[PDB]
Amino acid sequence: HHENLYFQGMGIRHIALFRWNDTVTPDQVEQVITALSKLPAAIPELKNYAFGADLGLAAGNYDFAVVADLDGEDGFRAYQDHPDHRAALAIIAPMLADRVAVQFAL
Amino acid sequence: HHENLYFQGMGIRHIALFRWNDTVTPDQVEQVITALSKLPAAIPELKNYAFGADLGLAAGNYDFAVVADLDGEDGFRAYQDHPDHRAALAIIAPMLADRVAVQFAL
Ligand SMILES: O=[N+]([O-])c1ccccc1
Ligand SMILES: O=[N+]([O-])c1ccccc1
Ligand SMILES: [Cl-]
Ligand SMILES: [Cl-]
Repeated sequence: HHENLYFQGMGIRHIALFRWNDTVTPDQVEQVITALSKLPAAIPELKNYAFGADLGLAAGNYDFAVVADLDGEDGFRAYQDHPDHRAALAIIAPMLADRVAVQFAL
Repeated sequence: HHENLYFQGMGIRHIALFRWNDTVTPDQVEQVITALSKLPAAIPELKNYAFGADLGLAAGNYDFAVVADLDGEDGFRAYQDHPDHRAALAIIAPMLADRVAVQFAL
């Protein structure tokens, strides 16, 4: 919920889409929401993020999206390596049937 | 490249990630960029969009992302039905090895 961004170098939009496995319960999705909200890896290079559960509007969709806007490849690497981020990946990993990602220049 | 948004109802972030088939050439990706830029289905409910090719930063990523922020399910449906949108889907469809999508509440 922000609010104009300013990148010093190349702005990178990271996206990951998740498809849950059979293991996953609504409370676990709530856990993922809590984790993404409190472990955001909010380094200065992370300018904006958004995430949420699929709204059920299209047959065949995946279940969940996370988007993170990062200032530069150095920003992106620092984000990947940040402890918050490794803790969040850890929470999600056992829940995944699939994950597809792209990073593009914003 | 905008710039604070205002939704009258529920803001919906649509995301689609594409994985090209063997058919696809760099010039065709350029065609997709041109199409998404000139056929955006820019109804009043479409508040913001972004799209681009994957930057090659992570082994196993998909090839291309499009993101569209829509005001309400009525916005989302009007967008799906807009001629620009049907023309863009038409261009992309033959190029796809896979497509994964989510819509979430922004
Ligand atoms: O890319 N990811 O899979 C991801 C990104 C941010 C937080 C947790 C997971
Ligand atoms: O969701 N999509 O596949 C899509 C969205 C917008 C423009 C073209 C294709
Ligand atoms: Cl943080
Ligand atoms: Cl338009």
